[PDB]
Amino acid sequence: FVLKTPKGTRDYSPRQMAVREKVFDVIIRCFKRHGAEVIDTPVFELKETLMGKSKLIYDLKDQGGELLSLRYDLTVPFARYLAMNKLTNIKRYHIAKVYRRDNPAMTRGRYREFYQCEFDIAGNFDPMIPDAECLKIMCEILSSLQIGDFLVKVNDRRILDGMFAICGVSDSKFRTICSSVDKLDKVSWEEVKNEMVGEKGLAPEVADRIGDYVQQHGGVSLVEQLLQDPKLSQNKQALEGLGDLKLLFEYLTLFGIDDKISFDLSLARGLDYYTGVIYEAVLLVGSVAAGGRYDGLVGMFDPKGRKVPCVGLSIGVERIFSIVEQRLEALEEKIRTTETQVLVASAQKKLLEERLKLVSELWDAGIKAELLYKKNPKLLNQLQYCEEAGIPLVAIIGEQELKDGVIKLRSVTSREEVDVRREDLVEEIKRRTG
Amino acid sequence: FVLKTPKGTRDYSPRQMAVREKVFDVIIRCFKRHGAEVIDTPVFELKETLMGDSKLIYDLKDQGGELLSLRYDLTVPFARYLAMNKLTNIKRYHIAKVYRRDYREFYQCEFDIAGNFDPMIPDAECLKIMCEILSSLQIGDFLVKVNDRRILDQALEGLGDLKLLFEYLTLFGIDDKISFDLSLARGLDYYTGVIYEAVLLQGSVAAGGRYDGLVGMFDPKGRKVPCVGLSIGVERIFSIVEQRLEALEEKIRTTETQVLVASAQKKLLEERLKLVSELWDAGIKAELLYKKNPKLLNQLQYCEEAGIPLVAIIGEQELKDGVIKLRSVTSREEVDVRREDLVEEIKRRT
Repeated sequence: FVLKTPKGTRDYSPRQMAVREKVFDVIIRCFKRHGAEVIDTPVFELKETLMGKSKLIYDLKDQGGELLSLRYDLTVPFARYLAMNKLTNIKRYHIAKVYRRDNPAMTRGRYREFYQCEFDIAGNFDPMIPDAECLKIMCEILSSLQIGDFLVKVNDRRILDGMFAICGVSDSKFRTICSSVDKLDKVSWEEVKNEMVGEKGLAPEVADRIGDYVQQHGGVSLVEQLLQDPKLSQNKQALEGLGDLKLLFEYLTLFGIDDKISFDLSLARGLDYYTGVIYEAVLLVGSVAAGGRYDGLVGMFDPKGRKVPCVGLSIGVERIFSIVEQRLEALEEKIRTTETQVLVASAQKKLLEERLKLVSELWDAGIKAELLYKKNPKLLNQLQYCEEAGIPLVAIIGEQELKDGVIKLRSVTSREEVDVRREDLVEEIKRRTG
Repeated sequence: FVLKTPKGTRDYSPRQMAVREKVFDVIIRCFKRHGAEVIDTPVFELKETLMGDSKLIYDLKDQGGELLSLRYDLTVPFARYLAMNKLTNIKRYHIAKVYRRDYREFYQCEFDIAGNFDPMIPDAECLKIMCEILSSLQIGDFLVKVNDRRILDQALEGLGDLKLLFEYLTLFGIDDKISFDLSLARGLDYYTGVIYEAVLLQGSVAAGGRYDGLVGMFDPKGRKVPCVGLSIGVERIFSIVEQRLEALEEKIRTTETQVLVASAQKKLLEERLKLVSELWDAGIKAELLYKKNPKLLNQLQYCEEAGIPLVAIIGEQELKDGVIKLRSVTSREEVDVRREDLVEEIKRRT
């Protein structure tokens, strides 16, 4: 019986907390920029609410009332929220931990407790306006996160099942064909099609016709060239898809997001989910944020069953955390876990009480101060503390300096002091910091 | 139907979120003012980590791996974190959900100082932080009653200790707003020195105290580490501040959007898109209604219902002049300004 955290969970040390807080600040400043409200659901949904998904869900003991299960997702508690509250229209974000009892990776990548960050627009609006604002938010966040260059892959589910019908897939086999052509973004088309024909039983006569399609990506001229596609310009589903994507491109150009977006027919994920557009943000390589339009979901909890057409995105914050805390281990620079603005110290031997008097004045004024919990602390150790915690300023109290009603304001990094009268001290600390 | 959020647990509408964020804002703005790091633990530990009244604990099924258990306290994960990392010194707060089956899922706000420190300094600071938080927390007075475990017991050292705390508090200007009362007993199974709680004058608002053995439990060497803590019953405070907020008539905003880019004319959606992107790329946080051709009245009513005080009206006459029309939803007066002046002209009126 050892001291540790359950297999796959993890303590967040104060440094990690600082990183995650600084990422969350960017993200939430954007969500608030677009006027999104915030909601919060319980950490466990009433067991039978989470039925219809993979049974990797933590179950709880009876031991009293009913049975329960911890949430493996954030969008299902959202659908429950809208059905329960009888809401026809909301723009929200939701940032909270999720729990999936998978085998925790040892490489790593995958945990059992981790953070999920979802943003959603729910309601029946005019066509592709909210779907486009989602991409806008995605690129504001990714750009403002300073994590290098990113690209946004977009597609439509209708263009999918439509093109897959046109090439020739069995609807009893179409699923794993999407689960396979999805892998093209990470392996070659040849290692896709050889694995495909090698494990699928469908004629390469068909897989080749798929290959002429899925191997294509480009800008608006691609949705327009595929509008000219005679074999495709005859499918209702697909025509709808390419249309929505066309108008979406127009709105994106208006938003200035024209360049960082590519129409990539290889993208094919979450079909138990997406009924319209599908996003995936990538770096320059790996996934960072994804999402799309999913209308038939939220209506799966209404008494009647009226459709709640929803679009949304989800930021992969658990990865961005690592990208940051490893851009920080790269530059070998420290991260400030605290906001402390000055440390109050004294080199003389019986000045602890006066130190307290000063610190309480600096707190009451508002500036974030601190002192060391020893009656007669030695000044060199006291300055080492500031050098470690990144504290920028030290306010030193001396007896003959007390006689003059002043304070020595030694900078920890410049090592240069200055006598400042007790009157001006507050505004002076306020001057040398933020 | 019968879609039920589990018993004892309720959701959080944006109206309630608006309250919890402000309360948490003065709280965190205070714990940051004293230079306190923050840590976060998993929501569940091992069941055996949460042993010795003790069966109000939430458990998990056998799974096929370990027996896990939802946390019923924040100082127990604190203790296993201190013992795990062999940390002999840390000042730390923590605001997260706890799960005690008796509400049932509720927020705990713990703040504890730990380390070998000269007599009664961290205790006095815990009191100063309690008074800062509660004072800036809008409510009335506090008269936080303090006491000692070692006097209820040897009982001399506690008299000396509380004797040493009072002058520190007088230096903090805190003396007058505390008290000395000995009927204060609960809780007492885990505390070891000072014990205290505040009470609101018009109850369980804030409580805590020094406890030193609670951490040395998990230490294999038994090397006990001292500690002095405080917890703020934020679930009461949420209700009291949202209760004062209804008796004060003022609406509680759930959004911060300062402009709604609008148009009364038709076919001007795309121009409104150019505008909302120019405003979003800038600092200001505008919004736009999701319809190609909305009517101005619907948008203005949306603004007077959401709290958005400014409306960016785009008209063709306005468009071709390089100028955008601006109507304050409150005063209904109009000012038409250059597109270049628009961003700073919104930052100015907000």
